Amino acid sequence: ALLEIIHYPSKILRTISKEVVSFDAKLHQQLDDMYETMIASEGIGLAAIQVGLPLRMLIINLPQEDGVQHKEDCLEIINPKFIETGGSMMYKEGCLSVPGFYEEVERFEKVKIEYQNRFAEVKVLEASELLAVAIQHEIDHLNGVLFVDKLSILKRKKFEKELKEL
Ligand SMILES: CC(=O)Oc1ccc(/C=C/C(=O)NCCc2ccccc2)cc1OC(C)=O
Ligand SMILES: [Co+2]
Repeated sequence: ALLEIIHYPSKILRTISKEVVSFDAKLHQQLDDMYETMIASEGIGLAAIQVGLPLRMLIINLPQEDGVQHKEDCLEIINPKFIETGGSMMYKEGCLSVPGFYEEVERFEKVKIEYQNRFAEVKVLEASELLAVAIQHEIDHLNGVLFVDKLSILKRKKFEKELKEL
């Protein structure tokens, strides 16, 4: 089922999500609803709090060569934790909870994370570029952080201008 997407400046997006402890049918349905919700709004990443669920889980489904998304490559990361991070790069980001606004944010160009899939299986994943950016962006949501929070002095002003624009 489709779930309501929470938009900035809702205080709900500042929540610190909690670890998932029961990987059951209920959790799986929330993940399915999240995927259905992300696609319907044409996003490539979505954190649980963006739909009102203060849980430490998020999904990422980057499009392939053809430019289309295949539910097969969808990553479901629960209880993530950074093992290592390195480098630095700028990436223009967007967010379903801040529709209509896109701005460059500084991110690590490489990260290694540890997490669990929907079946509680432990995984270790190394990522770079786009995938590494999505991971950092989504994980920020779990800690109540939005990418507009990480904007430089100037860009923050541009955000306010464009915000007043809508
Ligand atoms: C008007 C407009 O274009 O609004 C949108 C803005 C962003 C998005 C999607 C953003 C998104 O998936 N971000 C994932 C996290 C990420 C950040 C940077 C690089 C990789 C991954 C969708 C929109 O469409 C609707 C219908 O709300
Ligand atoms: Co986001």
